[PDB]
Amino acid sequence: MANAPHGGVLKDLLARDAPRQAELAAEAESLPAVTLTERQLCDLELIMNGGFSPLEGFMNQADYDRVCEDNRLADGNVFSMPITLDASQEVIDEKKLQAASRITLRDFRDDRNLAILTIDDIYRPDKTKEAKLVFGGDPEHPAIVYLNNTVKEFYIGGKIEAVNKLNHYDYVALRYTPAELRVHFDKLGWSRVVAFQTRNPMHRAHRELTVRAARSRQANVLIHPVVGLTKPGDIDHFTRVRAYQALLPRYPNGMAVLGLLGLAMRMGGPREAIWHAIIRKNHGATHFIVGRDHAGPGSNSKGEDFYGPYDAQHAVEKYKDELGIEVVEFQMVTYLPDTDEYRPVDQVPAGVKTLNISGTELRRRLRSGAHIPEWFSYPEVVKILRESNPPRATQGFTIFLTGYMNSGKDAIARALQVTLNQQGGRSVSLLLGDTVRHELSSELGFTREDRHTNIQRIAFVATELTRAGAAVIAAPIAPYEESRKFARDAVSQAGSFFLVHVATPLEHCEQSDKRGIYAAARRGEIKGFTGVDDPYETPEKADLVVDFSKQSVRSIVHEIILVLESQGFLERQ
Amino acid sequence: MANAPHGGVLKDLLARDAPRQAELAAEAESLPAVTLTERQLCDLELIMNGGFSPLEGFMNQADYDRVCEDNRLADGNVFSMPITLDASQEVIDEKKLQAASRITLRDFRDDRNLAILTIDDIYRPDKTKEAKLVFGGDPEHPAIVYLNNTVKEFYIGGKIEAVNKLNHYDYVALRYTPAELRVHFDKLGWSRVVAFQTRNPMHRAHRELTVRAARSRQANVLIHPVVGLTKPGDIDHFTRVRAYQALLPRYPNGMAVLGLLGLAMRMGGPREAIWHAIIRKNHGATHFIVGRDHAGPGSNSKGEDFYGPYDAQHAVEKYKDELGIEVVEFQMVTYLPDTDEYRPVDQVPAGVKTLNISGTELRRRLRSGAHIPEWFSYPEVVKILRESNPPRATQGFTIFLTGYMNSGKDAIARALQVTLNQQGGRSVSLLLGDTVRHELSSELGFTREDRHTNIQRIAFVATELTRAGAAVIAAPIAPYEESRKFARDAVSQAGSFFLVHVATPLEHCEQSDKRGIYAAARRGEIKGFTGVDDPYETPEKADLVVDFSKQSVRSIVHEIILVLESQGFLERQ
Amino acid sequence: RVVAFQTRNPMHRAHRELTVRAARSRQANVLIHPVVGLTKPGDIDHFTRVRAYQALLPRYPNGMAVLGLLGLAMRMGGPREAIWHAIIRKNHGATHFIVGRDHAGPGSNSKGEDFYGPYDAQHAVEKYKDELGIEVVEFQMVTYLPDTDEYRPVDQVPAGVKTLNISGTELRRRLRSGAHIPEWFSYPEVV
Ligand SMILES: Nc1ncnc2c1ncn2[C@@H]1O[C@H](COP(=O)(O)OS(=O)(=O)O)[C@@H](OP(=O)(O)O)[C@H]1O
Ligand SMILES: Nc1ncnc2c1ncn2[C@@H]1O[C@H](COP(=O)(O)OS(=O)(=O)O)[C@@H](OP(=O)(O)O)[C@H]1O
Repeated sequence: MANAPHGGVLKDLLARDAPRQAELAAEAESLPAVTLTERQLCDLELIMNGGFSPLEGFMNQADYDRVCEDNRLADGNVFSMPITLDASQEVIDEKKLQAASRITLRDFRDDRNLAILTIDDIYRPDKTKEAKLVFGGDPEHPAIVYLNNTVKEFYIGGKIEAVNKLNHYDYVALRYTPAELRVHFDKLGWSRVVAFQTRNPMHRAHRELTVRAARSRQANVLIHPVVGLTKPGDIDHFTRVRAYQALLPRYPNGMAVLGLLGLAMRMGGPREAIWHAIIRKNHGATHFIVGRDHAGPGSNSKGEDFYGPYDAQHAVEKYKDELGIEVVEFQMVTYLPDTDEYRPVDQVPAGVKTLNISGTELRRRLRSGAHIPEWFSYPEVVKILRESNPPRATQGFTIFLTGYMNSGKDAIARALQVTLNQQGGRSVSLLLGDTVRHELSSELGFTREDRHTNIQRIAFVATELTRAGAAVIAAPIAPYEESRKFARDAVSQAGSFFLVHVATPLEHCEQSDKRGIYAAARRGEIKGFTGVDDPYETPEKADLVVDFSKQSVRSIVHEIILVLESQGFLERQ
Repeated sequence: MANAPHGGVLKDLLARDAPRQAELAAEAESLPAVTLTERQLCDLELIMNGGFSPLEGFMNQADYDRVCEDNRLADGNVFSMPITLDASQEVIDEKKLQAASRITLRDFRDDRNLAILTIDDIYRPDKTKEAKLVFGGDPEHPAIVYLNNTVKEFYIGGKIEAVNKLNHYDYVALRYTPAELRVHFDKLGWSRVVAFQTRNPMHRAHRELTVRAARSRQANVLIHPVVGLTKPGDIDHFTRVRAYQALLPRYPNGMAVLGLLGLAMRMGGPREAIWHAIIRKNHGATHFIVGRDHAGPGSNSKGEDFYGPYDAQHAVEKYKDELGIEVVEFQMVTYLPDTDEYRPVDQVPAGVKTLNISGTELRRRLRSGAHIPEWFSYPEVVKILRESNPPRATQGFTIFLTGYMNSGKDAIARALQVTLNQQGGRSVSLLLGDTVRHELSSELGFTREDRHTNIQRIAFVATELTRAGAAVIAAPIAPYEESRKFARDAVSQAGSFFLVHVATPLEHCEQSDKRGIYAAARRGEIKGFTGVDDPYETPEKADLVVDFSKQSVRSIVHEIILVLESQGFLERQ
Repeated sequence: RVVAFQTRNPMHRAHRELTVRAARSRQANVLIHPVVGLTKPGDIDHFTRVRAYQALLPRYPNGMAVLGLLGLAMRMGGPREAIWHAIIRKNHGATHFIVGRDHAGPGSNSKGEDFYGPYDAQHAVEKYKDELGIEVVEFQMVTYLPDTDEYRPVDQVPAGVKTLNISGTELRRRLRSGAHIPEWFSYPEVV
């Protein structure tokens, strides 16, 4: 086999309870139901699949206490991370929860019944104690700011009975239970396996690092990246995974397996590192790389590191032998251009080439689109990591016109459309004031509130189109700063926004009115008409100001085109 | 200059009335304005800029009749096609229109004042005589059916005065007036110039007709394709011009010029031809190519060809000498594979290679994406002509789910999103029932009418996104066939639509309801709730039927993915 | 729904277009299930064959197929083997099974007699099909249309397109000689 489960027996509860599936499923229907948070879900998944072996439920007091203070569960097995389910008095009463109560753990994403937990105790934990003992104490620590702003007042210990495994629709082939991974290592004659934990990109150095370990420890590699619960439309998450997959064939043929790991990290440094060692051991890895600042939060508001570069490694080594897993401490190497190789911080003769790119500099570049050294990260991988920060020539954008009724914005807008359909870089969506009123706001009025709603409605549609990479041209009146500000923020989430104030003077608008709407509004036939009986909050930081009285349309369209051209949006075909 | 104008003087009314622009301008601010149609604006453009010399206003009765019988204008000059403005008695009176009346001719696209027509008469045309001798007759003919259905009872003759150029925002570099083209031919020393008339794609044999025709008449080439007024989002149009532009570099360097002619064709065969010949002569061409069925409407109901394959070429030679311009009747050649050349319907030895693709076959192919012979049409040109019939792997599409409240469609929808965001071919827009209700229909109700409006609202947004190439997933209840049919038609205009009926049985939906909405609706706390007090018109031709009681979501999402995959939409990366 | 394909041969473009069409029409995925007997440690021919199959795998729509080896000792018992085959794939979880002309066929005796007719396999698996609980997918192998750059049934071809179809005896012949092979016939990396 690979490495034995932590505690000697894999707590594969889904396998254990499979035979009763349908009955637990039936009863899971009636029981009082607690709907889990994202953290309790990620935990439940590893509890159920034996990832937290020997653990087999959410921690009760005898486990939790000896874990918070001794890094051990009651039975004596090493375990450095509190795994608990929390509730408030309201719900504990509200649902009659108490020792012996059987409850249903529900998935907040799709409402599935995942498990049935038979209660042990319902204690009120000392969070001040937990934060200091488990995460260091700093009020700024992520897991602490969480333990005090989300975790409820009480913990509910209790063994778990698995009914259904969580449903994930992204990358099922890359999701491996500890059993699947163990079977896999076994089919291929695998014995020693070095697991690599990460929550980041993965470049050349990472590739050279894992390979060297594998080769020196005469072993195979498990690339085990961490993911939390997937956000249906979180493209960043898909980009990340594709990055990893892209990197897979740069590894010696047959040496590695890529596997996603559903873990809700605390960023509890040393303590998480030990936890991690356990989880990989359960997953069948025999070796675990531990890095500098492993699972590290970084530094507080006033530059204090929450942990030192080496505490992780010092922790996992202290327990290493007991746990039965080998640690592989990495001494990351650099690049030697003249050489075309990589070597330890020492295997480099004085004066070779200190070629090493910065992470802050890499992000910086990925953002700017500034070429990245192929010696630093493979092409196909970088090609994918960039997609989450696309080139302006690809981004959709919204041109949001605003100004009095009949200020010429409609004509300007139509001409901008023909102009942009000629440059042909994207599809163009036109949302004229009236079209919007007819299609999406036919039953709204003109009160401050109603107009605001109408604009939020244009922003929403514009924001979806901007996200699809379209060029959206909107020409509502948008009399209020509050509205326009809203539209700008809504759309910015998906691409760029430009406010063009068609500042044509009112008098000009009225005089040229050939529909008598200003006339009717003047004589009360229309209530609170903008400019007449309702205000027009003149824009203050418009991206472009124009006057249909002073400039022709092609000239105006062209000023708009110039702004877009100057920001890289139009890099033509 | 090239060939002298028609009649002898270029009717550059715009140039003329230019020193009086502002004056005639302000005078049009008050005169009784009339908005012209597209056929009228296109006739107005060539009148105000001389394209129609000697003609200089819409033909009053004198001009109009001698043309219908003698093919001549009043003053004796040849002119085979009527240029008349029209109106109905309601408007003749409404504004008080009689000879000596000064009307303002308005542009519908932007309400710009273009010309001031000072009447000469207001007669009522024998739309029967005209349509018979002028357009050949047959009750089918496109111009006839326009004449009878669209042309008003009476025509308004009167010379014209130019007040504004007429704003086009596309391809200004390709838009030439007869003056502009004359100046260009003059700067280049161009004497003899051969013009080409087309309303079609222009492939390779064309580049062979033109070059061969010009090199033998020792001349240069004016590629003069036609265009009516531009519908701001008539992508096909930009595609066409782009095709023409890509073809330009396939010409012996400097041999040809590309010019767009804003002419409204009447598809009036032999007579339109002769009209064309004058238009080009006014534009400075010394020669004109006249083809088989030039300006032909093809066939009629029973299959009768309105004109003979040579009624056009032979019609122009009758007046050829008088007009001044010379005719270059083309004898289109074929392709010789073995040879790698093209030659007349006779210059081909018995048994070479009758390689000639069909037009009906080419459209057919362009549609299907079936490769097209480079000997037939250049690559870069065909690459563009296809963009108006994109590959399914590029088209956006809408997956429109429908079924009872809580039928599982929401969960299906979310998983379809994750699934589609993993395949990453397009951006994905999720329009869940509630999101839609909150963002676009927050103030609609649930009456037959209201729900219908809500769906039309989803269709609109979905149709814009489908057009931008997005994957749209909508999960409203959509209880009515009328609604769903509407959405299907709205979206089909921009891409594909799939109706997925989440046919989960009501009982199942109620039993599983964990929000008590079915409960409340049962006891009257909610009026006309679908399934309870309001009907659910079960779909009949759903693209896919699913049951959330019988199938898991991944299995359901996968059936949906299979349909998409099978229709070429997912051709992955 | 999963359509299994049984073979003991190479696998080219036509085979690729065939399996795909079935999958698409029956709204299903594909199981490429080639047959292998016990491996001869140094039988390079066997490694070549499998690599051929693997090479062909990415020419299949992303996500549509799975390649799986099947340890079967065939008898070349035509009709009867075909039924047997249907059973084995059904056990393997396939819901559909393609049955070809001369499925698991020995060919013809010393004096030109076919041991079975082109269609007996299909007639056998259909006779039992419903009882067994597996759907048969009879293939109507298509040809190639050069002018078109497509493939179509022995009928979907207008009179005079291009009867472009390479022979198996001619393919072996070529593979041997090293004489170029039409990319429209078999993918490059596979050949
Ligand atoms: N009280 C009042 N105030 C302002 N505008 C009014 C009002 N009542 C009607 N209209 C007519 O509706 C169009 C203005 O719509 P908008 O969508 O621009 O309004 S807003 O931006 O939400 O404030 C525009 O008409 P269209 O030309 O049909 O768009 C206005 O003339
Ligand atoms: N009379 C009536 N009929 C149907 N549904 C009703 C009704 N009244 C309210 N609701 C709640 O609104 C959601 C259903 O809205 P839909 O937009 O899907 O319905 S429709 O397609 O417009 O007919 C859905 O709620 P959410 O799922 O919370 O959005 C319904 O429970």
